[PDB]
Amino acid sequence: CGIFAYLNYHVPRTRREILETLIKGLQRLEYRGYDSAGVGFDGGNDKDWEANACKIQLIKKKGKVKALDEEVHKQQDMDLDIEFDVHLGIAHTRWATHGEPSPVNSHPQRSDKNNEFIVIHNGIITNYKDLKKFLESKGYDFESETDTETIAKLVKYMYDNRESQDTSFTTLVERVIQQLEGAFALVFKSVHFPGQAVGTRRGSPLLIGVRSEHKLSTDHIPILYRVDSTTCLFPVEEKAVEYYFASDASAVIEHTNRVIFLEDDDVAAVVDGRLSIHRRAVQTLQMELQQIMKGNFSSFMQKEIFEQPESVVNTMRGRVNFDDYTVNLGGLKDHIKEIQRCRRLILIACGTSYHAGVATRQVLEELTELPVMVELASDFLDRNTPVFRDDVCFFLSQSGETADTLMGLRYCKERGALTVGITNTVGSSISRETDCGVHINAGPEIGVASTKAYTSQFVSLVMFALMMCDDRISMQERRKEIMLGLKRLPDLIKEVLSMDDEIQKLATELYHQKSVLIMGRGYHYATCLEGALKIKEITYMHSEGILAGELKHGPLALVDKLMPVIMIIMRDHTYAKCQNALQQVVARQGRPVVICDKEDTETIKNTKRTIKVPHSVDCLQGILSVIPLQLLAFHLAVLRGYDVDFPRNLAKSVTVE
Amino acid sequence: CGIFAYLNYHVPRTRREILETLIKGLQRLEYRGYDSAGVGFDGGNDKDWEANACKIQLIKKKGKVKALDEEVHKQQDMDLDIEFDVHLGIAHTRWATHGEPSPVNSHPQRSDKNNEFIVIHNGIITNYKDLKKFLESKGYDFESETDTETIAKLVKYMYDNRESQDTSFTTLVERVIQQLEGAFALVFKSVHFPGQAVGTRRGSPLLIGVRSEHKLSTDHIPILYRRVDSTTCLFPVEEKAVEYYFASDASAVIEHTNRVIFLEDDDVAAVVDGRLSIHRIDHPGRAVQTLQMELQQIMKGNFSSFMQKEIFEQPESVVNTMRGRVNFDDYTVNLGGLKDHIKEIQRCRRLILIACGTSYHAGVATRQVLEELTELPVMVELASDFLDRNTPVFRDDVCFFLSQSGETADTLMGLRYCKERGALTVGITNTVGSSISRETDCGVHINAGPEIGVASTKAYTSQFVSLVMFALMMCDDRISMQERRKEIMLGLKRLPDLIKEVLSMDDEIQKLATELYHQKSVLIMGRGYHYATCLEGALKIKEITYMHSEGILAGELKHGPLALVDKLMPVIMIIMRDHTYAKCQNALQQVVARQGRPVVICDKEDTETIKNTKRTIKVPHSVDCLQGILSVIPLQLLAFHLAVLRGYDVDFPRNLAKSVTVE
Ligand SMILES: O=C[C@H](O)[C@@H](O)[C@H](O)[C@H](O)COP(=O)(O)O
Ligand SMILES: O=C[C@H](O)[C@@H](O)[C@H](O)[C@H](O)COP(=O)(O)O
Ligand SMILES: N[C@@H](CCC(=O)O)C(=O)O
Repeated sequence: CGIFAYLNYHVPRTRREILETLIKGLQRLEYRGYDSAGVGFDGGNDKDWEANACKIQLIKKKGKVKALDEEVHKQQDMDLDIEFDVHLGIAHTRWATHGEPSPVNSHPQRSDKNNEFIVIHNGIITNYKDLKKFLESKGYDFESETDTETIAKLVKYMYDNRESQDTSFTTLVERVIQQLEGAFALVFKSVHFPGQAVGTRRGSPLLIGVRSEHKLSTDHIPILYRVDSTTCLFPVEEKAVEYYFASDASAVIEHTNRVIFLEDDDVAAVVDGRLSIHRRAVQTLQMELQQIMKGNFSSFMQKEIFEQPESVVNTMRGRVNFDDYTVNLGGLKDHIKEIQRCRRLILIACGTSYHAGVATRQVLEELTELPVMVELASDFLDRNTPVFRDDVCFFLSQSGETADTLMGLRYCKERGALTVGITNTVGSSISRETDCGVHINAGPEIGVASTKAYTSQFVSLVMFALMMCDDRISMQERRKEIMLGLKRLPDLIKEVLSMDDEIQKLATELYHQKSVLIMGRGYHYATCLEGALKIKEITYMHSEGILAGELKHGPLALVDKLMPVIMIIMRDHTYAKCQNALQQVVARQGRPVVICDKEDTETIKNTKRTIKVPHSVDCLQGILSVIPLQLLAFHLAVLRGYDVDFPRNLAKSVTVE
Repeated sequence: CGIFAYLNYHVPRTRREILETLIKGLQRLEYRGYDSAGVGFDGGNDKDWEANACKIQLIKKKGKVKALDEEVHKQQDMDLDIEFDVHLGIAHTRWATHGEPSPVNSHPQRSDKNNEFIVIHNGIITNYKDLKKFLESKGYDFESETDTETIAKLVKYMYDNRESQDTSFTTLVERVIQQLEGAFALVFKSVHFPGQAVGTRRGSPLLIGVRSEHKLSTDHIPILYRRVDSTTCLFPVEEKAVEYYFASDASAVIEHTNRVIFLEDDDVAAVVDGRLSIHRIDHPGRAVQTLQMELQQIMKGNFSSFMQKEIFEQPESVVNTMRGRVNFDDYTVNLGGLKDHIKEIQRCRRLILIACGTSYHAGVATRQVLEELTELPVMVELASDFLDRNTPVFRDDVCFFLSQSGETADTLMGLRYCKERGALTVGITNTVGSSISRETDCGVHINAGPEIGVASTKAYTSQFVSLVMFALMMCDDRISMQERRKEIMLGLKRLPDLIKEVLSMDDEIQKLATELYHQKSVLIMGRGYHYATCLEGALKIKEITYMHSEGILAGELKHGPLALVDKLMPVIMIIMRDHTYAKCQNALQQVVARQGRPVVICDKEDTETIKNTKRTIKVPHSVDCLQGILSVIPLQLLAFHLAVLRGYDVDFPRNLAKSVTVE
């Protein structure tokens, strides 16, 4: 889900400039949820903007943001020309994991049939059922099935039983969160508090951006405890200021790079155009707009695939020195010594991030000599897996906010393990709560299906492995071999990308099929698993990854001349075993596509369809073998008329149950 | 693929009776699959059996054993009434590897046009190219494309170049195997050694059964290295009469006798003058042991298929797995196979379960309760990937090897890998005498009875129960776990009747089969204790029905796989009453929200889901760590019924190896 609100204080904006700012903000957040959207602004058509802050208009519609963008426009009642000197507008895109994605369930929610309080919520309230029964007895009627509505009907209940006639908007929100259980990121708007916003979070991201041509009164807002000119953030001499509430930074970078990342239970409140926190550091974001633009590509997923030569280079920047063959991950300098005294490595993650652990498990075992265990986070938790004080637990999460991965982290901390975060988002929960960690530095990933995150995690774990063995004489040559492979890896990725048209042709032969089996073993077990997941996610074909050594134990019965098959056969120590699996497939009349090395003349002669990739080091070849399957999934989705950036039934980053 | 030989020594038998015994032997060996079969026996119609010992007749044919039987009795020149006081007959079913199926490529292979030496073979001789060239240069002409013919020609080469006129049959065979490379089980017969048999193996099972109405000299045959007298071989004491049965599977011997000798690699067993000695190039020896197998255990009975039998007899196979091991009277578990090692095992620091296919799923299905009751790290590894990665193993690891057959190559090689690194090894097998049961430090026979069906059904549930019993042993000294142990053991007490209850819903499963009859895919979703149920059911439906069933971990749906859900994709979800119930309900709401209309396997009393879901398979509730046995059986039956509807033969393997090398 996504949160975005635009508060222009004494910065005249017409009702069109505002709605186009809310929609544009949701477009920056759409990748976090695109099942429905909605906006909440001030209604009325009075020239004097002051007489309009008592009327709240809600425009909510099912579908992506573009469905709401048209619903907002071509309306017969809203006059888009009213100039507002002060105005607050809130917006929200929803990932409807439950129920119907109807406008009634979309946000902003309301507290009554006159819109006295409207709230946009990211998260879950684990006790909304109890809150629902309490509010219904007092005389409140519910309309939607969402847990967010209980937050709107409750902020009004605290307002209908206040002690003084002018209790601050903060005090009302404070009494609400004290009754809410679970995680949430909230942004309130009320007719009684015109222009005033309140932003509180608990286990969910929520920052506040600020723009103003004038100087700001401070760069460290002091948190308060139940508010003068030496306490609030505001322009000194004048009042011109623009705020940007948002659950992510991509929705604010376009307007400003000065945000204030809140913290759990911090109740921010903009009053009279002054930001004050209740219960900070105005900082510059280290992000360029170009990082979240498609550039000259028609989709984010395509950009992020073809930019892997660059994102791989950025992952190694300032960390790999090829002149002297040294590896230094600054994030682990203070802990690498104690990590080596531990006795087991555990990798915990979900989805594609879990595959990154599978793809590097073997080389981690080789260079550390430690037992390495790779766990799906959801099953890790279900089994109450045993963890000990001398375990080193890695948590792979591009977003750094995945629910199951994050709960596994707190589980391992409680048991005394040493925790390490491999993330792509700075300031994320997983990056903060681990003892140490590494930012893979692949840049923002906007596509729902992870591509560069996978290859960057891959490289990051290999660099860690290289540190763990830099004192072993017997492993020096093996280290050099791997590092030379990394030096040559960016260009070899470019070579794979130059086969784009040859992949697209093979896709024209498969798009009509219902299933495809992707078979590999050893280093390329993860490759066939990740490729199957990618084809599932964006093409909707029933693709499954099968461990090649397991074919003879049952799954081979499914192969006939009609079943499409993709096999991975690389020139490593399992080559002969992979050739035997291939012969078993052919015996069953299978006609597979084989991803193989360019020099594998034997395979190239005896197979019609081959995808010939350049040879790298055996423990890096998985990066080159997966890219064709990224490209194949892309072209298949295009051939089938589907969107590669907005696959049905889900969104990016699972931060709730 | 199947070997059987019958040696009657001073037990008079007619030619008919001998041939009927050979045919019947091969019939017990068909379930493994084959493409041709043949028999070898003494020819000639001289009423005095002593003179017919120099004429070996062969009858080999491509096709089923039944066709071979018709060919046997369809011989106008053969008199089936001659009585033989001494005779050796050999039989074989072939699964072609070298040379296409044909009469010439069928066994027994011969050494010359006069059949001076014949041999039956299971396996592959790797160096059969080099051996064939050598024998050709010495003046031996080959007539088949099989690697086996090199064996028959080579033994005649050793005989032709023997140093003394009375070199033993054993010595010749020893010289043969010392030149062979690969895997083999062999039985030899020759006109120069009438009435004698030689059997040897390397990487392929070979056993010998024995029957006699007289007392036998010993029950422990001592090995002889390079004197054969009355103190070194097996024989009836006061009389000569005795019968011997060579076989590659005990299923072909059990109806005649339950006293067997399992041979080991590079053993050369010889019967000379009705006495059995074991040669090999304190004192080591081979035991004559008693098998608890019965002919009834390998017969369909009233069932129409072995798959159906082995599914519906699971209430009895579970009981057999627990017999003598669980005392419900006082809530105690005792696996006698671990008595001399349970102490060491409890001092180790990690459990590793290594297996393939459904046996691997048995480890996944019990990983959680093993972690709970042992409190040790439990790692479950697919044997093939375990080997590819050179996984780290240590002297304080306990490694379990799960294998119904006890012969799977990758599992066996994983075992030898762990033994070299000093780990304590444990075999969980269902086949006495198998390689994995022998080479492990200790083990448990799951005692489910032989599995004749192509797919693993009772083996999976018996492995399941066996690992639960081991877990119950590991925590028997913990005061805090007494209640939990009792709960689990009262679940085992009630499990046989709960299985019958599930099997009584067969009709409901058939209705589900008709719904999926025309479907090409189905997703099976579950988590926790029922992750293994999803994987195992998905594999069954793939293996038996040949449709694309896939197991999906429910907690992973929102990470990608949920994109496959729509109004057309068939989905089966498992929702049981355990600690993951709420999370499973959540996954169900996620599927329905995207137009999915899944079939739900749930508890009989889950009134909420039964009402909100159209088709539900309602199984009885049991302990959470045992429910996996009840939830997998409906998927066993579904695979069975779908296959029948589609006209498939569930007892037909299909899954063949690589193509035949014609050369
Ligand atoms: O293509 C699939 C997605 O990339 C998905 O599998 C993702 O990896 C997880 O849903 C969360 O992983 P992160 O925590 O790294 O975002
Ligand atoms: O339906 C499953 C098959 O029976 C197969 O997957 C089997 O489980 C493996 O081939 C391992 O065999 P073993 O258990 O005999 O080692
Ligand atoms: N390799 C031998 C025997 C194969 C077997 O049945 O095991 C052949 O093909 O004739």
